[PDB]
Amino acid sequence: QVQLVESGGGLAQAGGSLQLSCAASGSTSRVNAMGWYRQTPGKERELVAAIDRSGATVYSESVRGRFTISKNDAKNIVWLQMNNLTTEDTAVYYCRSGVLGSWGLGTQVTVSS
Amino acid sequence: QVQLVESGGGLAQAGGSLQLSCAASGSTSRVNAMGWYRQTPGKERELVAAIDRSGATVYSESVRGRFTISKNDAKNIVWLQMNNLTTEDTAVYYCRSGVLGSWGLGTQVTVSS
Ligand SMILES: CCC(=O)N(c1ccccc1)C1CCN(CCc2ccccc2)CC1
Ligand SMILES: CCC(=O)N(c1ccccc1)C1CCN(CCc2ccccc2)CC1
Repeated sequence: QVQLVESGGGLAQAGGSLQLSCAASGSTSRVNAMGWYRQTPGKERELVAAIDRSGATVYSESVRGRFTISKNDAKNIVWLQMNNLTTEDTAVYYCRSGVLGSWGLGTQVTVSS
Repeated sequence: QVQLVESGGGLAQAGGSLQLSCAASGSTSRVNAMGWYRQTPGKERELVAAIDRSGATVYSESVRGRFTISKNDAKNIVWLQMNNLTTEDTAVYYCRSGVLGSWGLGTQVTVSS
C-alpha cells in the first residue's frame, strides 16, 4: 500500500545536471530502504543508487561518483542528484521502496597476522 | 517468520579466503533480496554485499573487488565468498532478508549532445 511518485525528469544536455525526487505516502512506517532504478533503451532495469535508514548508501558502478542519493525523513522524500550527465544516462528512472527484515545471529570471522 | 542461520566463519590466515553461508527458512516466497552485513568491534553494523532475485549485486567500497555474493534459489541459501582477507575484515558477519516493493510509474530523463 506504499505509493511512490517520481518527479523532476526531463530534458538535459550532456555535462548537465538534474535532480529527481521520489515522494512516498501510504503506510510507510516499516519502509527502511529506498532505491533508484533506471531502464535505459532496450536493457534490463538496474539499480543505480540505494539508501537505508541509517543513511548508508550504495551506487552502481556506472553512476558512482556522479550521482548522489539523499533523503528528507520528515517528508518521506528521496532525492537523486545526477551530475555530469551523458547520453548513456537517457532512461526511465524509477523509485522503489523496501522493507529489510531481521538479521541472523551472526558468524565470527577472525583474520590473523 | 523468516529465519536466517549464518555459518562458515572461523580463523583465516592473512591473505586467505572464507566462504560464509546463510540458510533461510520459514515463509520465504516474498523475500526478493538478501544482504550480508558486518559489525567491526566498536562500530556500526554495515552493509557489505547484497543480491536481488534478478541476480543483480551491489557491494560496499571496502569490499568491492574482493568479496562475491551469490545465491542458490533452489535451497534458499546465499553465500559470501571473501578473498584476500586482512585484519580489517575481522567482525561478526550477519545475513539479512528483504522484501522489495513495487516501483513508481517512472520519470523519463533524456540527455542530448
Ligand atoms: C530509508 C528510508 C526510510 O527509512 N524512510 C523513508 C522512506 C521514503 C522516503 C524517505 C524516507 C523513512 C520512512 C518512514 N518515515 C516516517 C513516518 C512518516 C510518515 C509520513 C510523513 C513523514 C514521516 C521516515 C523516513
Ligand atoms: C534474492 C533472494 C531470493 O529471491 N530468494 C532467496 C531468499 C533467500 C535465500 C536465497 C534466495 C528466493 C526466495 C524464495 N525461494 C523459494 C521457495 C523455496 C522454499 C524452500 C526452499 C527453497 C525454495 C526462492 C529464492
